[PDB]
Amino acid sequence: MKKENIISIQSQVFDGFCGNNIAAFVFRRRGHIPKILNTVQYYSKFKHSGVELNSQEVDIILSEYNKDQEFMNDSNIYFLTGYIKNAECVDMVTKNILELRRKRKYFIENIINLNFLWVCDPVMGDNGRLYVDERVVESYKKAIEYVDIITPNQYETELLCGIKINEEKDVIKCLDVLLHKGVKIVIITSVNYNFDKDHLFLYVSFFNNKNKIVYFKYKILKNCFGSGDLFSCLLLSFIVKQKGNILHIISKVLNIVQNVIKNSLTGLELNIIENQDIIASDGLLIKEEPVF
Amino acid sequence: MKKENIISIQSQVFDGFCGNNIAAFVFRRRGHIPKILNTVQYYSKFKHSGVELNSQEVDIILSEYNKDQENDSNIYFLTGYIKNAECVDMVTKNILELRRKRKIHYFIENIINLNFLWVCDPVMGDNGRLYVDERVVESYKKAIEYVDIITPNQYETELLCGIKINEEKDVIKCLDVLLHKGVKIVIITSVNYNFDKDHLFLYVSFFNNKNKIVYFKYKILKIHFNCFGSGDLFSCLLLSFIVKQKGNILHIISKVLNIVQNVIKNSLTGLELNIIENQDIIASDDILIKEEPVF
Ligand SMILES: Nc1ncnc2c1ncn2[C@@H]1O[C@H](COP(=O)(O)OP(=O)(O)NP(=O)(O)O)[C@@H](O)[C@H]1O
Ligand SMILES: Nc1ncnc2c1ncn2[C@@H]1O[C@H](COP(=O)(O)OP(=O)(O)NP(=O)(O)O)[C@@H](O)[C@H]1O
Ligand SMILES: Cc1ncc(CO)c(C=O)c1O
Ligand SMILES: Cc1ncc(CO)c(C=O)c1O
Ligand SMILES: [Mg+2]
Ligand SMILES: [Mg+2]
Ligand SMILES: [Mg+2]
Repeated sequence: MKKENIISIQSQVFDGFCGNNIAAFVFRRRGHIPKILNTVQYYSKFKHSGVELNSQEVDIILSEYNKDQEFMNDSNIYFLTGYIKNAECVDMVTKNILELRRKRKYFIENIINLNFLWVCDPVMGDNGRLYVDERVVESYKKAIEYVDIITPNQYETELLCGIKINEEKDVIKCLDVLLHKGVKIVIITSVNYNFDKDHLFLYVSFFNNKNKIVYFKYKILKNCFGSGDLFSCLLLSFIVKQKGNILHIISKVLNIVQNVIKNSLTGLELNIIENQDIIASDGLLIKEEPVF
Repeated sequence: MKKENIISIQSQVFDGFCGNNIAAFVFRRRGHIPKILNTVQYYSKFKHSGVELNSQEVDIILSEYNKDQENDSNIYFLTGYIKNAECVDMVTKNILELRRKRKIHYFIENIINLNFLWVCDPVMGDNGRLYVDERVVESYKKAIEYVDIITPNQYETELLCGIKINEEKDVIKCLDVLLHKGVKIVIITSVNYNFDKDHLFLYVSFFNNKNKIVYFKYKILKIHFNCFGSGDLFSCLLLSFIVKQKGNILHIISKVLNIVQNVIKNSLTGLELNIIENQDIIASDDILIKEEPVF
């Protein structure tokens, strides 16, 4: 039984739930022992007072991890990246993940390689507001080539694709550009259409075991931030442990997010702690809808 | 019922369990929602590669927190690993500002003030050696009078009091000193006597509801393992039981200790405590270690 290594490289906040405040606890609560790298430490998602890791500090932590991993070819390495605020750090994270892969080189374990995965949540913005540089945007575009699974929201997809999304045809072309860049699975977590405001759509795409590409929509009804962060870390925990069919995994993840969402209306944050037994669950639905 | 605020000011590591990697999860898994300020981000307890907040960056976080409370909520500080003396003073200054801004100053409710606690775990060293900036020892001595509950190991007790502990009478002098400097509850988490090599002793002291000092000890069979952080586990569990469970503090200390011993017993394998695998016992509310008086 190869040894599980999950490395989660994201934001941390003094007050609230986002980046690694969600992911570190969801992982641990589900039986995992994640390595944690905090890219920033902010007062809260709203007051970005605090401290950022510069690229050299990222490289010092990550290089030490590559030192322990060299010659130690007995483990499955799983990177989950989210909020990185400057493109040098994004470049440095990418180089370090890349240098690890070079040393150690619809079921999810034949779409991608469970010995080594990079799951990139490309936290750049939402709904017209942008948290990073146009430099960070081009850094992810250079990194997509090396990413196993990318989980942008709709806005972030527009940024990496250079394509505004107004109807489903734009989504398909968007899924297409990211896939031909080398990403193995695209999930666009939420796309909202002008003509259906009560609902939002999650799309997922990938080549099948016959070199043919496949699309699926998930229709969900509607906000508190951090749903995307919950979604991503929940996705890796299902993939690496349960394994099996990705489209089943996604429904199961959606089952948990919705059920936590249902309790975080009385506030502004998600109720990560009040619903921790839900977060630790099986995911028991919204069934895939194929797209052409 | 008032809003609970727990603020854990400790270290963070990339790999392994110490400081806030323990306390955040312990707190969260027990249904609290700690605020979290990582004082350092190191690769591991043994590889202090990484970044350390300076005292201005500590003051940025905590002063923003003080602004949002200048109310109707109980405030519980837990401080642990802090490498830098000026960062220790800035934590002290800010905790005191919060005390100043609200005119602040065996059932635990009658021993301490559950409106506002500073539980100071003054991490400085162990087994004869020191692991902090050396001026940090002076900075924790400045803080003693301001601290409600202080939980040093033996060596840190010796540092704060200026005397070496070789016999029980030395433990009592140390408990007497720290209590008379104004701490409400002193807990020396382990003492190793050159004459009882198979056991560890934990001591607790305080003034009871009659303004008489009492001293209790817990005799722990020394399990011979290779992992640290049980002190961090001890202190966050202590706070959690104090603010949720309340009641008899000596009971609270027996329960914490049992949980700690059980985690250690399922962590004889490796070099880190097996927090995750033993998270369920950690979540709990088998008593092998029990208090005895010392007089
Ligand atoms: N109003 C809503 N009601 C219920 N579920 C929702 C709602 N909005 C989002 N979700 C769920 O939350 C998931 C995350 O969607 P999304 O809004 O793209 O995350 P995000 O936070 O914007 N991405 P990021 O912050 O960059 O990591 C979706 O896949 C839905 O399952
Ligand atoms: N070898 C051991 N056998 C049994 N219990 C132990 C052992 N070491 C520690 N403990 C328990 O853990 C508690 C905390 O240990 P202690 O060594 O006093 O904390 P610390 O030294 O500040 N932190 P650490 O770095 O983990 O040693 C003690 O009070 C005991 O309950
Ligand atoms: C600090 C920080 N980290 C992560 C996210 C993504 O939810 C956000 C924005 O929602 C954020 O502000
Ligand atoms: C960073 C850090 N945090 C906590 C501790 C002790 O639990 C140590 C001691 O080894 C440490 O180095
Ligand atoms: Mg946690
Ligand atoms: Mg997303
Ligand atoms: Mg301690």
